[PDB]
Amino acid sequence: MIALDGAQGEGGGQILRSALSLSMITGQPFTITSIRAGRAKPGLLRQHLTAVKAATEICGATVEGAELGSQRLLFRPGTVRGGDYRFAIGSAGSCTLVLQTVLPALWFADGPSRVEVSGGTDNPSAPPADFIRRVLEPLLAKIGIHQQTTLLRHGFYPAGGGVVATEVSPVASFNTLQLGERGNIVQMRGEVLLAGVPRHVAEREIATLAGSFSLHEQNIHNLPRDQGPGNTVSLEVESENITERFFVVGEKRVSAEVVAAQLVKEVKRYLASTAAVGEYLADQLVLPMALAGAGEFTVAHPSCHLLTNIAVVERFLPVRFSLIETDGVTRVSI
Amino acid sequence: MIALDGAQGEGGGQILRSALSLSMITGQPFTITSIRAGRAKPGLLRQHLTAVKAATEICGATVEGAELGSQRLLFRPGTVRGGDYRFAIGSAGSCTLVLQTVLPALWFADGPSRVEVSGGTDNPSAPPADFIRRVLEPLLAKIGIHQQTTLLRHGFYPAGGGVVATEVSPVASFNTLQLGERGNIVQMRGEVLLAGVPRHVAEREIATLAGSFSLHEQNIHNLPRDQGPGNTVSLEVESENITERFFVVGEKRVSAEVVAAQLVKEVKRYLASTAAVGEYLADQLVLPMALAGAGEFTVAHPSCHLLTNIAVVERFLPVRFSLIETDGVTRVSIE
Ligand SMILES: OSC[C@@H](O)[C@H](O)CS
Repeated sequence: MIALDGAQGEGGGQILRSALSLSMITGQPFTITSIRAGRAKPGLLRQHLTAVKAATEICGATVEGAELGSQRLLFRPGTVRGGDYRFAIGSAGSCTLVLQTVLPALWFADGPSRVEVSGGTDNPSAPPADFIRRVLEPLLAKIGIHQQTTLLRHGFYPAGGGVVATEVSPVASFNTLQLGERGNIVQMRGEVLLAGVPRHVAEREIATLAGSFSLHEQNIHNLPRDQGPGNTVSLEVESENITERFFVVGEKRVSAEVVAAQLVKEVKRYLASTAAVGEYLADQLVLPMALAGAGEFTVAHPSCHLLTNIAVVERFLPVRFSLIETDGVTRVSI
Repeated sequence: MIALDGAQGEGGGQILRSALSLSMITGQPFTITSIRAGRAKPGLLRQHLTAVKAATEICGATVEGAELGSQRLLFRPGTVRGGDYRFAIGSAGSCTLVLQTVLPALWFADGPSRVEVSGGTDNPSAPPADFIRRVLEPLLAKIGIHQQTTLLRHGFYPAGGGVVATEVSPVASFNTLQLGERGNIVQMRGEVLLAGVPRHVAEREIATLAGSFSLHEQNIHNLPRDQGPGNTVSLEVESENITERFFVVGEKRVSAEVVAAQLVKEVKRYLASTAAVGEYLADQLVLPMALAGAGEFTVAHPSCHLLTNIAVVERFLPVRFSLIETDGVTRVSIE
């Protein structure tokens, strides 16, 4: 029984989701207190409750404290099972966050699984569901993890409606991933996703990307208007050792040029370091690498989220992380 | 103009307080948006406003957005002035947070200064005002920074009422401070402060510390009932190369033994690693070494607070921190 203080690091939902995952994998139960204690609406909100129930269902846990506003939670996992799971988060609800809770555990399930989640997929506060398939999965495959995500329908905040489905197989063995240098840029590509939003908005965004970067491809993907309004712009940087993809989800009163220019600045900050992975992808490689007992990547700067994922992993798993930050590059390794 | 998002890293008052200090010292103005945006009560609160106000008063600043609830502030410092100031936070408000906002700028003031603040000195959520003289100041003195704090009266949470006074002289020259290893134990000293709490409670507390450590001294300090109720227990670990002091502020209905065991726990934690400084103290040396331009320390683990301080510092000052975390300890060095 691990006792977690939910007020470590940035002190929000990340602590809870990472522990839920690690509890399921390791079978170690846990209690967490001060869940989001300083936030406007403190304790477990409806989205956290959704994540806890999904976890509960895939491993038959026994739970105490799973109620709105609760600041305490006790989770005692059972055996992780395979099979066809369908969850509904709806609302703002990020698909991504349910998936990040349950996917790692399903890697240890007793058989293959399929996880369907309906809810938001594209929201300006966080990387879209599309980041799983396009950036995360190919690095999971090299670690020896079998996970294939399909966006079946986008749900653009504030609208829900999106549909994501991931197929997963139990891992046989973990490989050691070693990322240091990106390597030379092989190609960049820009894509605009549109649903119920005029075409010219994608032509302008694509032209702002094209003003700064040489693009191998300039794609405009139009979705059915029933999924809109929505606009997402992404830029892929395929280097010799890694493929990264950066995303800006467009907001209601923001213009095309401002959405695009935020994307351009994020890409130039990645290119300005020699680090192989961006901040957010760095947070997601922590667990799979912990799980393999070895591996490394470079990230520009350690972040609070990186520290917190590392701390929660180290409570459940006997691995230790080293962090050697020295020349505008931080090497993260087992 | 330096633009800061106040939602980075930890997302709270710390970012604001360090940018105030750094803007004053260097003369660089800044704006900060999304001040405390995720919090229960977001943006500028009373305590934050008291800190912007004291800062505006020591340097004659041009300020926009200094209001309750604002999530945006713009601050354009004038010349830091030496003089004698008095700030009242009252409430529970901690004197340390005002002090930590103006003292560093006063090291670059055009003459000596004296800061007096009134408000809370001893609260369960943070090291007492007493940490400044007992811990930090000897260290600032080796960095070439001359300041001396006095506890004139204690204000124990949830009451204010305490008074702290600091004297500062502008720095003439910075020095490189290098902390590696703690070195060997030299002595350990226990102390309990009481205000309107039976002496038996202090005795119990010293006797629990005495149960885990060899105490070279064991003082008990009774304050007038005036300043209570309150009870602060502390334990100093003087090693050859560094001295630390860890404190607990006893909470309303919490046993003597439970107060003291919390304190034994933080001390054994610090002694479970070979780092020279605990997390809190490492957070305090970032700015002063950045200003000297060179320096290093070891801390067991990097925390969010430490990262936040280093990133605000590197936005204003032409320095870069390196973090080498390897065998249970992190070396933090500035270049
Ligand atoms: O834990 S010691 C007790 C003393 O500090 C008072 O009860 C504070 S309100």
